[PDB]
Formats: sequence, structure tokens, C-alpha cells
Amino acid sequence: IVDTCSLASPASVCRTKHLHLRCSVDFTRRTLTGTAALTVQSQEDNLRSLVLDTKDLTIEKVVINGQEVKYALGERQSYKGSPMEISLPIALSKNQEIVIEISFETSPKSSALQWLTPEQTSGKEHPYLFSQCQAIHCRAILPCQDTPSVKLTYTAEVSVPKELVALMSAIRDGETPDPEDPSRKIYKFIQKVPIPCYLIALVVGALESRQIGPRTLVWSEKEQVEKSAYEFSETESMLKIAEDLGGPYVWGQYDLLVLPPSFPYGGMENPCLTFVTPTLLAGDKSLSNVIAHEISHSWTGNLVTNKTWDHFWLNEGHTVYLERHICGRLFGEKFRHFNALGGWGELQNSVKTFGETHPFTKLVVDLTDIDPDVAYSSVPYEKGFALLFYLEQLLGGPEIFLGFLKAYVEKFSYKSITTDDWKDFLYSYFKDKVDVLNQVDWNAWLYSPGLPPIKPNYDMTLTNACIALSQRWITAKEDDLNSFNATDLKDLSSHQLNEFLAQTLQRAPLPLGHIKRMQEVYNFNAINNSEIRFRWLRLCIQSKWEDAIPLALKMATEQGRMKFTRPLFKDLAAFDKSHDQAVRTYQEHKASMHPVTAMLVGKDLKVD
Ligand SMILES: O=C(O)C1CCN(Cc2ccc(Oc3nc4ccccc4s3)cc2)CC1
Ligand SMILES: [Yb+3]
Ligand SMILES: [Yb+3]
Ligand SMILES: [Zn+2]
Repeated sequence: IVDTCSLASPASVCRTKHLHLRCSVDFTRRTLTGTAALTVQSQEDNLRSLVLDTKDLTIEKVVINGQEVKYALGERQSYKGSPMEISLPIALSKNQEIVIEISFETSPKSSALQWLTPEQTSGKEHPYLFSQCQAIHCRAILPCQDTPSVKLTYTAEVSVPKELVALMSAIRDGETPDPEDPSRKIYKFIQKVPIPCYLIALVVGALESRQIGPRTLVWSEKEQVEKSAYEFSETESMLKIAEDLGGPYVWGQYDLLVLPPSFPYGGMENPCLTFVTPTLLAGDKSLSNVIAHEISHSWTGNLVTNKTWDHFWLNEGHTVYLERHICGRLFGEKFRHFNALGGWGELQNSVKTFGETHPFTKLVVDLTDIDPDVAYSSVPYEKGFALLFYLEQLLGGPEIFLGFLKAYVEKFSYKSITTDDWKDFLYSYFKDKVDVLNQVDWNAWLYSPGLPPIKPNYDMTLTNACIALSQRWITAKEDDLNSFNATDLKDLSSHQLNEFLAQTLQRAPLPLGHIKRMQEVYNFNAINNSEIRFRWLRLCIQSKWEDAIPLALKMATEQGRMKFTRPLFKDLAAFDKSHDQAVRTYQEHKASMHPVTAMLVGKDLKVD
């Protein structure tokens, strides 16, 4: 099959087996410079050239067998970058391996990287750098076959200023002073498990660590270490449940890195070193499902990988499925259903936003000429989860379906697969229930836009109180506002308080007087919890409360998690009173934003 997001030679021509990265981080120039030595295996007879993906890279030279070789960079193809064709000195036979050493330098504008000044950090004394390769940004760090259909091991040596620490998506393999510059340190890394290149990750900063489990360190700037160790204390218990559900954890270490607030995602499942947003630091462990999700990716996504980005639901859907089972084991089956029903609500929201006929609402998408960052949404997570949860109910329950999940991980470990490979194995494992499987509307579930053709069965126990309070507020008239009181929330957990807000937000706007009363009785303005605060500010802005304008703008800019930043900017642009402020704020902050976040907020606000 064809990876339409890559310009490199496909896996049927050649395959990268290993990467040996030797680089230096220069904060003054905002460049990563070094050599990427690719061990490439030919898959064809008489192979004389190959093509690699690049994006805003400066190539100095290409060396094979100790000699410089001819290379050519093609015309840039927008978000795909520029193809780099390399002329091999000797024709290769099938299975023959060669080492190709590429000397490169990144651009300060690399879409994979964010360079932070000391002022943008917690400590204010040192700069900071972090990468984010998923989906197709690894090509903006180094020349590679930037496709999840190719898996490679890697070794790396990273030179950094001596007062800083480097970490990667690999096992730490020591540190020494740089033998070429005593003002620097070299940090060494080893990733012995084969991975797709989007899982390559680097962070350089004034980082400290604290042990929180037998195979877990939490890493962050000094200011966040204590809070992070507490917030993520359930990590080991989640790893033990995940091992029981998916089989052995093969990665050795499971560390966590708490990034600065501009980190654009909730979490990134980088092997050995999960990256997390500091917006999870709620103080009560209530946002720990993000850790359960990243842990689950150690099986679904990192071991069993989607062959192309069109089949991304395979990564997300199975991970959400496993994550909800972890939380189900820790908190109970009623909680798993509450989270599952919440997920259906988030799917309804995504489908309503794009429109029910939009191609991005399809489970399997055609990404030909589509930037994956633009296509990204809750759809592959929630529609993917909904399908598996529906199959679980159709096939005899969670115990039976978890047996299939474990066999699926074992079958496809270290491989890259498509929706057809998954479906085929599903039919094979469930051969005694093929009559049941033939009742599924596969064409609709996998290839049709909008809401799924069937809604699963959900226990309502924990959801009932959220729906009842939301309906009281929506149906309330002016003379009913007096009946609301802080006592309404006494029996609600933080998760139920969030679901109350999500239910009400789906019916927004509410009258301005109702929103004013909600602040008067519930004091939602005082809640620090990022998920609750975000839904509350969206509710205020959509209900046209001018007092919420500075609070929404502050939240949209003081952190950069796209889940929060994008809808807050969009809501502020849609409110007449704040439109000009939203545009101006984006324009002032654009140059100091994460490049992917800056691009997407620009598109949402229609500001070039
Ligand atoms: O833990 C996590 O999952 C976080 C990890 C960071 N990350 C970034 C990201 C960006 C672009 C992507 O591309 C695609 N989007 C779609 C949407 C629909 C169908 C196919 C595709 S392929 C995929 C992932 C995701 C959030
Ligand atoms: Yb070692
Ligand atoms: Yb009344
Ligand atoms: Zn994920």
C-alpha cells in the first residue's frame, strides 16, 4: 500500500533498520546540527538510488563508504517538505545493507521543534527545547523515510551546554563532558526496540527528576517536580494493569516529562519518556486518565502501529479502549461506562463542528493532499472507541473482548498494519461468531461520515446527576434562578462537575442572567482544574458575558494545549465584544507560539 504523506522511497523499495544520531543543540542559532547515519536495507535487486523525506533542512554532505555522494533536493511540496534523492555509489542486491551518513542542520522554524527563551520557562535562567514528531514532523529534524510503515532502532549522542540536561524517547546511556568542548556535555541514548520515526523525541532544558515508582522517574523544571510526583503517583499501578491487559511491557523504563505550558497536546506516547502537558497538574490526580492513555500506547500504537496515517484510528481507538479498562479496573465498571458515555458526547461535538457529511468524520480517512495536523480531532479516538465498545457488547462482554485485544497485540507486535489486517484478524479470532460479525454495517462504521450507525449501551448511574442538574439550568426561567445553591454540587465529583458543564455547553448559549447566577452560586471562576475551567469559560463566552473575556484570553495564552487554546480563540473570535482582542492577541503571541499551534490558530481565526 501507499503512504500518501511521505515523499521517501516506500518500505517495498528499502527499509531503514537503524539510526545513529550525533548532534549538537545551539540555542543561539536555534539549530540542531549533526549527522544522521541511516542503516538502510535494500528490498529490491539492483537498487541505485533512494529518496528520503526532509523539511526545511540544510544538507552539508552525504557520505557512503567514507566518500561523498551525489544528492538532490526536489521542489518543496507544501507541508510534505522536500524529497532528497541520494545516488548510491554501488548498486545493491536484495537484503544488502549500507550505512548512509547525512550531515544536516535544522531551520529555527522547524515544525517539529519549539525553542523557548528563559522568560518562557519556569526557572527564567535557562532556555529550553522540545520536539513533537507525530504525525510527519520527524522530517523537520532529520532526513528519514518519515512513514509509520518503517520501524527502526536508534542510538544517539547529543551535545548540549553543560548546565542543561538532554532526554530522548530511549534508555539513558550515560553522560560525559564533551571531549570537543568543555563548556558542553554529551548525553547518550539507546532505543533497542524498533519504532516508527514519529516516536523519536528530544528535550533539552534545566531538568530535575524524582523517582515515583520502580521503573518511573518524573522529569520537569525544579518548580514542578514536587507537584508532578504527587499528581502521577498512580503510574506504577496503571502500568501493572496495562501489563495484565496487553502483555509484557517491553520498553524497560516508563518515565514522564512534564513540559512547559506551550506543549500542544495532552500527552505524547514517546517510548521510555511520555511527554505531558502541565495542564494535568490539577492537584487531586483527577486528570490521570491522560497517563493511562499514554501507558496504553506502549502496546497499541508503539508495538502495533498504523501502516499509514489513514489508519490512525487503529492507534487511538484501541488505546482509548485499553485506557478506559485501566480506569475501570481502578475505579469500577460504572466509572468505565461514565467515561465511555462522556466519549460519545465528545464524538457528537466533533461531528457537529465538522458537519455530519465531512470526510474527517470518517473512521478511515484519505489523507492524500491533507496535512494530518489539519485532519486531527476526537473522531479516531471516539468513533474508534465506539466501534470497539459496540463489538465488545455484540461479542459477549469485556472479558471476551479483552482476550481478543491481547491476541491482537501479540499477533501484530513490532509490525505496522491497516484496517483490513485488523478486520481479518478480528474475523479469524471470532470465527465462531462470524454470523454476529456479518451483522455489523462495516461500510458505515469504517468509511461513512457522521455519527456511527449504532450507539452502544451505557450504564447511566454516574451520568444521571449531571444530566439532571444540566436540565434544571436549561429549563430554568428567571423566577427559578433563586432555587440554585452551592448545595447542588455537594455530591458531584470533579469528573461529574466537568460532565455537568459539558452537557450544558452542548445547549449553549444560555441566557446571560443564568450564567451570572451560576458564578454567584457555584463560584466556577475559582476552579483551577484546566478541563472544568475551559468548559466554564467557553460557556461564559458563548453566553456573551464580557467579564469572561480577560479570563478566556489569559487561559488561551498562558498555556498552549490545542484542545483548550483553539476552541477558546475560536469562541473569542465569534463574540463581537472580543473579536478584535482575539485577533490582536494571536498576532502579538504568534512569534512565541509552538509552530503547529500558531499555524492552526491562524487558520481557525482566518489570519494569515
Ligand atoms: O496521545 C495522543 O494521541 C496525542 C499525541 C500527539 N498527537 C499529534 C497528531 C497530529 C496529527 C495526527 O494526524 C492524524 N490525524 C488524523 C485524524 C483522523 C484520521 C487520521 C488522522 S492522522 C495524529 C497525531 C495526537 C494527540
Ligand atoms: Yb550502557
Ligand atoms: Yb416560573
Ligand atoms: Zn493517543
